[PDB]
Amino acid sequence: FTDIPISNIRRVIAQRLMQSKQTIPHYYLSVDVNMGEVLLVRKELNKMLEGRSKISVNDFIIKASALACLKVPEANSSWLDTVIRQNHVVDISVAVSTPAGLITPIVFNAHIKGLETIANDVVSLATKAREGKLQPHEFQGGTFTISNLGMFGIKNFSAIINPPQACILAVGASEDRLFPADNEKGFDVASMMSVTLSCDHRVVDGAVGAQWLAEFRKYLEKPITMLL
Amino acid sequence: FTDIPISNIRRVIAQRLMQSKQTIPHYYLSVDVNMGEVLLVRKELNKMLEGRSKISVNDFIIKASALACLKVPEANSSWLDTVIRQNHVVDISVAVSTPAGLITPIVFNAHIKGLETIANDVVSLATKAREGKLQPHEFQGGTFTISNLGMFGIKNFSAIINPPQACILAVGASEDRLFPADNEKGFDVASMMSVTLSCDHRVVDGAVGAQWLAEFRKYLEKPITMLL
Amino acid sequence: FTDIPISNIRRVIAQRLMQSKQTIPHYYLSVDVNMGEVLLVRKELNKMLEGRSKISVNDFIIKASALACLKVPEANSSWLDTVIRQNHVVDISVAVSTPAGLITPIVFNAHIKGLETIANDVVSLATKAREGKLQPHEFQGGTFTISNLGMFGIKNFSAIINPPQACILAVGASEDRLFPADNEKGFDVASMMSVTLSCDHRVVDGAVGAQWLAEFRKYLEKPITMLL
Amino acid sequence: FTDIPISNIRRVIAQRLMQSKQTIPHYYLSVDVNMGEVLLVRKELNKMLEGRSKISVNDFIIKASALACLKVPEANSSWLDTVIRQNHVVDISVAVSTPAGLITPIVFNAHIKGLETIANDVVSLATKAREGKLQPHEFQGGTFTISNLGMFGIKNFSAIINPPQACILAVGASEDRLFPADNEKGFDVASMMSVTLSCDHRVVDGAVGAQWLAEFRKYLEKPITMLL
Repeated sequence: FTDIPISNIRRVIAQRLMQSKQTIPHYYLSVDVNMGEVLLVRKELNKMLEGRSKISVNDFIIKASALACLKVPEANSSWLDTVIRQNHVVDISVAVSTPAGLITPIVFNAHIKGLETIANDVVSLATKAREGKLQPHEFQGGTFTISNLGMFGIKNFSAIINPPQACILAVGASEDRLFPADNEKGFDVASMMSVTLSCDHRVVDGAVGAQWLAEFRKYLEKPITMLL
Repeated sequence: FTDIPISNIRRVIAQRLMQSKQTIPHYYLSVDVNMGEVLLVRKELNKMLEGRSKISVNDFIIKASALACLKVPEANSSWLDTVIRQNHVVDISVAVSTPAGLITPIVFNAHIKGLETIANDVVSLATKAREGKLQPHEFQGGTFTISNLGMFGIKNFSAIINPPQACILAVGASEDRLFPADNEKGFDVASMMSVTLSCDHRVVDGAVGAQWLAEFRKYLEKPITMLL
Repeated sequence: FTDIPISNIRRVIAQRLMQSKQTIPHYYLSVDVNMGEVLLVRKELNKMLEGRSKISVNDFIIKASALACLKVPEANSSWLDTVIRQNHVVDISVAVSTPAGLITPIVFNAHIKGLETIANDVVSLATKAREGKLQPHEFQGGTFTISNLGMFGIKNFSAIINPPQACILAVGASEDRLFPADNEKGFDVASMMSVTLSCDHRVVDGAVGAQWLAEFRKYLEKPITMLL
Repeated sequence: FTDIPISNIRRVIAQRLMQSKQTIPHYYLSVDVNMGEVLLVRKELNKMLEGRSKISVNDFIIKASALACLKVPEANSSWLDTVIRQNHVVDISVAVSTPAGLITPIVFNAHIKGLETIANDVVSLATKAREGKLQPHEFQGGTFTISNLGMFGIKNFSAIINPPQACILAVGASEDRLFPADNEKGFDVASMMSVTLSCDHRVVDGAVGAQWLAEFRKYLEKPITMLL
């Protein structure tokens, strides 16, 4: 065997994860979201952009998460052992994997930023994270975390809540699945994505988490409804 | 009601599980593996064995897990609060259910043992576990654990990491599922098995766990690649 | 005529060949191996490798020889005039032709090394031999030797046992041959490769040599059996 | 490794092999024998025997070797450094593999013994050799040796001359091969068996060895000619 010394950064991350799993009673809720309309809308938006920017699926996911957080503010809360702080702004931390570990750059005001602005912010913060130039205020804080591992082929997974937040959305890969249809063949093909929200049961109960996931699924399945 | 006294063995097992769940920040990643090629290869190998031995699906799973651990040594590490011990050998603990409880006989050097050797070792250790003659060195230790409940009809499940290891692979049942295909019928039938890897987030982050699962899936979906 | 002085290296090689042919009672056994499945598996493995490495037929031959040596340890012995040293590990010397003569770089632990590892080791040692950078421990020793001359079109040949080993496998070229089959045409085409094992009759008798060749032929004719 | 002590019997056998390969200038000649008529005659003879005895292909081979030795007495000689002893009787040593090694029970007067008598003698001597009950005169001596390894699948092999004899016939496996014919299909299927005669070049030169092999091939290709 080989003993690799633990860095101070890794020790801090491990201590944060220990604190989260010891003080936050996690419980996980998983749903499936149909992504055909999102893919069509994304293709049309990318065609219209004419190479000025590129809209990714994670941008749609971040926007839908911010809007669902607005609709269900309980998922946008924090437990402080005396009061439940209900944040009125949605600062979406985005999990990014770098050679030094996992870091969470924050897209601030994702509930009011547009898809192009969100995409540009995500690209800029990802480049900063990969280059190791992130400032502490750019990754400390936030009210809701999104960790997307679909690019690695994960069907679904359950993540750890980043304190002091109340939820974290774990995003898996999009795969084509067969579904019943009232057609001659008897079936259709739909590109579905499995998302698992890990909730702090002190703040978000089962009904509230389910309502949040339903709102998120509705927003993704009808992208034009993000205009409302 | 009836009060059943707790044996000392059960107390030790419960204390170990408590220690794992309070000191290891578990997080779970699940994927689906196509098992048709493994079934075909296993049938051919069993036919050429002519009754000298019999290879089970768990032997293929153990071999694939050992090779994936070689490819991604982070899943073959341990957290010792000062250094991360990265084991260079793969000793696969295998969960076996006996009337006295759950025990974990260890197949040593599964990364270099062949399928016949793995199958014979598993059969011998399972018989020893069921008849209660396991020596402490034959079930204490290991670097990676595999718990298979597919024989009981479980679709998938999330296990508890056996300390001080960093991961545990939970294997469910293999079932036939319809999938889209470019044929006249529009679909095909493939036997998939869902596997859920529970990882210690202090050692294995999401990207590393996903990479491990991807290598494991590749090894199982093309068995000839285990020759590499 | 022209008198070319004999180098000391050539004198040493010639003296070793004298010692082998004078003290080792060679006897040779030849078989034919069908290589269609080996070629198919090699093509699939190379396509999976995506250019990271390239697997040659000699890698399959080395792996099969190592596994056959495991199954029949008599071919993995050495005569020491008082005891028969039966080596438990398989170090395969590989005959490499360089402008300075014939050299035998050793692939250690070929019985546990995979095909990709064996291929990489063979490529590295061949490059070192061609550049004249081999260290003495990298070509002195070994338990079993493989000399392949199929690249030069040799149908079959009988090699000289490298002392103090007990056997040497001489591999010829692979050619398409017609064989009877139960089809409409009455025949089929198979790529067959002829190998001649030269054995020390003190250690390996005819039945043992034939058993070794049968095991080697089975391993090559069904590559999936190399996983056992 | 493991050092296996050399038994005195093995030392004697090894010393005999040293003496043979050091004092006898071996040279090897190979031919192919069509065995369709031998198989047909053997089937008819076995059906006539009605279970009283069973005739093997090795019995035909022994009879043909004895008759060929009668026709060409040079292969039935011995070099004694002063005279060439030309034996007028044909005592065929037969190579038998036993757990203790290789032994050579002698069928005396095979040139006058019939196929049934030869088969019974071979069976009895093989049983005695396997049970370790052979007397020294039953395996010491002989004028010509036959070593058959076709049962192990060897295509062909070259054996070591047992001193002080002048030749040894190494018999390989019989396989179906396609050969041109003047029929509609353009080919036929024949079961051909390849034999390699190793000759002492002091006694038997190339032309004499070739004549012996031609006589042997004729005798086997037409069994009715064994009556002459």
